[PDB]
Amino acid sequence: NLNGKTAVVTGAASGIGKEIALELAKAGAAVAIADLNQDGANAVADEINKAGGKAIGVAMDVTNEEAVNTGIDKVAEAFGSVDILVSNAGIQIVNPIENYSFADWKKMQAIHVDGAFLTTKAALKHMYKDDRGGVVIYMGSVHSHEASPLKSAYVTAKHGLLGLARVLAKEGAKHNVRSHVVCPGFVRTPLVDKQIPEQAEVIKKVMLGNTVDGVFTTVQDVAQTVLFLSAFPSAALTGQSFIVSHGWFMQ
Amino acid sequence: NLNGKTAVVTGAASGIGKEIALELAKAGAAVAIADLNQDGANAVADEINKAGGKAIGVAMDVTNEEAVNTGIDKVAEAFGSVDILVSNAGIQIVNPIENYSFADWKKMQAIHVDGAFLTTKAALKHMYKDDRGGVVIYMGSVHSHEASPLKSAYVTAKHGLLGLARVLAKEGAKHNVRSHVVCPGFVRTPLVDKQIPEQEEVIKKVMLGNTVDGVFTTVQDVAQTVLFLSAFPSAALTGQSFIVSHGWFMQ
Amino acid sequence: NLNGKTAVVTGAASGIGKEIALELAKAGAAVAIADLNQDGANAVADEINKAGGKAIGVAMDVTNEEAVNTGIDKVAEAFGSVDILVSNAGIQIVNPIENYSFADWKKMQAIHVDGAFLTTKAALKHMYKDDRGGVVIYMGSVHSHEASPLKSAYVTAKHGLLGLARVLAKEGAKHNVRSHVVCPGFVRTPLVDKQIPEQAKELGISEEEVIKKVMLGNTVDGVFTTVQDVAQTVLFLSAFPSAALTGQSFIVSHGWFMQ
Amino acid sequence: NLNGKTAVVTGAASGIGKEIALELAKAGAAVAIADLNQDGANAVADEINKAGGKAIGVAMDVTNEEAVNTGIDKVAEAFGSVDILVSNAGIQIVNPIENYSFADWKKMQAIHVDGAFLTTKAALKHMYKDDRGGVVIYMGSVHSHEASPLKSAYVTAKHGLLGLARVLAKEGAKHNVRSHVVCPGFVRTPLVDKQIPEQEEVIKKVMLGNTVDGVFTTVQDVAQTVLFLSAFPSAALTGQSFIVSHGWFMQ
Ligand SMILES: NC(=O)c1ccc[n+]([C@@H]2O[C@H](COP(=O)([O-])OP(=O)(O)OC[C@H]3O[C@@H](n4cnc5c(N)ncnc54)[C@H](O)[C@@H]3O)[C@@H](O)[C@H]2O)c1
Ligand SMILES: NC(=O)c1ccc[n+]([C@@H]2O[C@H](COP(=O)([O-])OP(=O)(O)OC[C@H]3O[C@@H](n4cnc5c(N)ncnc54)[C@H](O)[C@@H]3O)[C@@H](O)[C@H]2O)c1
Ligand SMILES: NC(=O)c1ccc[n+]([C@@H]2O[C@H](COP(=O)([O-])OP(=O)(O)OC[C@H]3O[C@@H](n4cnc5c(N)ncnc54)[C@H](O)[C@@H]3O)[C@@H](O)[C@H]2O)c1
Ligand SMILES: NC(=O)c1ccc[n+]([C@@H]2O[C@H](COP(=O)([O-])OP(=O)(O)OC[C@H]3O[C@@H](n4cnc5c(N)ncnc54)[C@H](O)[C@@H]3O)[C@@H](O)[C@H]2O)c1
Repeated sequence: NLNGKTAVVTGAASGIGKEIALELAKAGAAVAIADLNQDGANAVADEINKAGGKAIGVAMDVTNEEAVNTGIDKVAEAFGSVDILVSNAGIQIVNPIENYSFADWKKMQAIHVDGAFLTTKAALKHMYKDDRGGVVIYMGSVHSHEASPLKSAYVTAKHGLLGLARVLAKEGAKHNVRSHVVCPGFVRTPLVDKQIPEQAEVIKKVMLGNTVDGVFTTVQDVAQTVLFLSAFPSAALTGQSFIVSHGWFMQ
Repeated sequence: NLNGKTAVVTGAASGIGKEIALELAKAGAAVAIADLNQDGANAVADEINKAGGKAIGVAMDVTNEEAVNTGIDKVAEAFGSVDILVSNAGIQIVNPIENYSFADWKKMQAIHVDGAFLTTKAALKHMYKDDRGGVVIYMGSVHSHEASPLKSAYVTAKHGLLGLARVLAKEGAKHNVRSHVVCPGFVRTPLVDKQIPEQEEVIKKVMLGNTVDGVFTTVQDVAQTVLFLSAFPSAALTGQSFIVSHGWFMQ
Repeated sequence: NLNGKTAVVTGAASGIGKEIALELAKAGAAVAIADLNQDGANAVADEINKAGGKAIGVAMDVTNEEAVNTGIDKVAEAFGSVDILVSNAGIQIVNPIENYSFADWKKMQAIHVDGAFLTTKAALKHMYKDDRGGVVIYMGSVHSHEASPLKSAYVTAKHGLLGLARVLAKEGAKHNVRSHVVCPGFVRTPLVDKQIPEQAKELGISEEEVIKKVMLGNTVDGVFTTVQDVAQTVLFLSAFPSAALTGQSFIVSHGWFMQ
Repeated sequence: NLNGKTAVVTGAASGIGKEIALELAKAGAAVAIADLNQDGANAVADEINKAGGKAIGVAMDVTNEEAVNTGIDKVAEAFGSVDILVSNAGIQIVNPIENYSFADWKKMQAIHVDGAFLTTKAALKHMYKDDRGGVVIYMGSVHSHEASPLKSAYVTAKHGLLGLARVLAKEGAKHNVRSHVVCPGFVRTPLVDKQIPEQEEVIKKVMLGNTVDGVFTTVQDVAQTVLFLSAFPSAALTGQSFIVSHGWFMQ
């Protein structure tokens, strides 16, 4: 139960972030949907508010320090606190290393890694006040732990998020701030639903051959894990990553 | 919510297992407490039954194949299924390697490793029937992932449990069986009580000095994690270990 | 270079252990080949001696405490010390967990895990003497770190060896003893050259497809690990001038499982 | 035996990189000393040339794409190939996350992570030619695997390097290119030598308390591990990281 808590989810206009925001709101949290896509952010907030929850849409480029600061402070002013941060905005750009654009490389690191750093820095200024505390969750991937070809930038970024979370777990403990990384496997999306006919079988072998059961991870799987971490009564799980992938990479 | 589910918890006359049995029963599971200490198992069962739950005590030396098979079959006949196995019974025997008796070594592997193997094998015969499925949770340790001196036998066995669980995740998938390993940090139980005199200085420094916050893990921390895994709606977390240790070893 | 050092390699009558013994001896170590197969152990020792090295064969069941203690003390009396222990004897027995024989389970843990414990403890009695020191290497597997179906006993044992080695690294430090685990991918030993036509027939696919897709599908390059790959890693660990690598495992698998 | 091989070591005007360059040269490789500090790079090269080896100094800001491309092409021009890349240049900047400068954050990412990416990409243009092959080694840290407070930027970067190396191992294999990450523990440097009297107690407790033996890692430890990887006869070790830390973090 998260009644009375406040959450900000970046990238929540779509996909995994959207489901996380809907389920945190369903659990009683007030939720700020932060996204580059301001229209989509407002659509999610207006869905939560029409269901009886409390939500705001926040226009936020997570690569832009001042926009991140302004958006996080806006959440704290609207809701009174920033108790849960889910750093989730992301994109994918594929190429082999020898033809990988350096501009693409930096954009990938800025969205995935700098966005996590910047939103964490802005949130901690609130969570640390009077040691109120907080939960900070980064959206990793099985690619935080394992590589695939053509994804050097993404894999590098998702690996780096583990390091940031592990430092935060150490620094944040004295202020009652916990850190975690959630690492989904392959989530079936509308784009995946178009590739399955295109690529062709593809499901169980090409896409999910590295799972134990050939089953896609769902946005519900991810959000339920986020809610469990967000509501956990102690700091016992701080610093840990959680692989939600149907057995693709086991630790 | 575990209404309609059946669970066997080995080692549940005491400590971590006892809390797991009580919390599983409060969630609506019928619970079999299986323990070398049959009187203690009966006492936990009586506590559950007096509170409105459903439980039985089972005599079970988990090193003894007949006792394991008889006990699991008893649960299945009493409750109709064996849906959740928590393999938790364990002891600690401390000595440097050069003074570690081979008798102690084998006893440690028999209780920790053979006990997990024997109880899993017996439970799978029930869980695999008509692919009913199941959840198998091994009680590991931060010592499944990291070593301490004087604990060669224990650390070896706790490391071995990860291997068994990861194989079960692969084998069990086609029968809807999941596997997990829970890895607590220090928890105040008789297993800890018996060590400290041999070794508040040992507690705050030697033990809790590995955590980020200086806090013992509680039996509630562990049981809440077991309940989360037990109720999870898909197999997305299968094969994974969960470190519940307040930041002692981060993966 | 290992001149003046003594090494004991268990399971070295054949395969990976045999190659480790030959390369340790070529580097200057006096090598004892400890194996259930006494003729095969004497054969490897004689191959070393004829090439100008120094070696003996030692009959040893690594599951038996008396045999291990007697054999290790024999090496110490023959060569003067026991500086390097390579715990390598193994066995594979496959079955799904729900039909895994407990007799076979106990045999798998006795050979892999008890063998490592017993030989380690016997060797420490010499290595700890006057804090002389030593290097203890366990032969693990990619299956020390990752699972495959039907191999519960093997995977559990190989995972456990990591734990033993990590404890030894902590306890052994004050006596100048280091520990490591070497983790090969698939190597073309006899038991494996048998697996390949057997798996081909059973899976109904070509032999090349068993190699490239089933056995080596998780490597980056489709290449078997060689006995030379493993032995050169053991040589490097054995001669390393400091304890900097103690407690670590080394995956020698052409990219199957990366840490 | 690296006779006839060519190597480039970034950051090799000083410290770990310098010892690596000296030992690669002593093993018979031609060595380019790439460093921001051109004075120091020329000095190491001159040390090598006076001892009978072959070396060049290369002024190279590893954060700058043009400087990296021009520098690596100069090595291939001078020596005929680029067979070994050691990506080693680094810097450390400490601060808690909530006070951390984004300017420092970006500098840390640029040197540690962008430098690895840019030097790798430039080297592959040469190593992939006719599948000649190559060895690419990133200098990580125990902080590639484990966190310390105040080092968020550094720990994040060093964790990210594992991801990049793991992708390179998969992509490079078809071209005979291997990747590794070498992870030194605490290396005693002149700066360390003036902190011990500032703080044989600070050594074994504050600095080396997390080692098993209280021994500093040496530059020789690191360079010997680099030489072993550089001469390995097969790709068997590709994608792996090597912890050279006297037991601080065990995998
Ligand atoms: N989909 C999967 O299979 C999968 C698997 C593992 C991990 N992940 C991770 O989960 C997270 C969410 O992924 P998704 O699949 O739901 O993606 P998505 O494309 O559905 O949603 C991504 C959202 O991020 C927003 N965004 C992009 N750049 C932004 C920026 N600069 N500032 C703010 N918002 C920005 C987009 O506008 C969009 O709303 C990502 O971090 C992704 O790497 C996804
Ligand atoms: N307490 C901790 O700090 C800690 C930390 C991490 C992991 N663990 C693990 O948690 C598990 C539970 O330990 P605990 O701390 O609750 O200890 P505990 O001593 O309170 O309970 C252990 C129980 O196991 C039973 N048992 C012992 N040998 C048995 C056998 N042969 N067959 C059946 N039952 C047997 C005992 O009778 C007892 O009821 C163990 O596996 C332990 O290794 C404990
Ligand atoms: N072959 C592979 O593909 C592979 C891959 C990774 C790891 N490994 C491991 O490497 C090691 C060697 O592998 P391998 O295939 O060369 O051989 P192996 O595992 O089949 O071992 C056979 C050898 O061990 C000896 N041996 C068996 N039981 C013994 C006992 N009780 N006491 C003493 N010696 C005994 C036999 O006489 C024989 O010489 C084993 O630990 C194995 O698990 C093998
Ligand atoms: N010293 C340790 O205890 C330790 C431990 C683990 C890892 N490491 C890593 O080892 C590597 C070497 O570190 P060190 O301790 O030898 O440090 P150092 O200070 O002795 O050497 C750093 C070198 O990098 C160069 N450099 C810095 N910025 C550069 C840039 N933009 N372009 C090119 N060259 C640049 C400097 O000119 C210098 O020669 C680093 O990656 C460091 O993170 C060091």
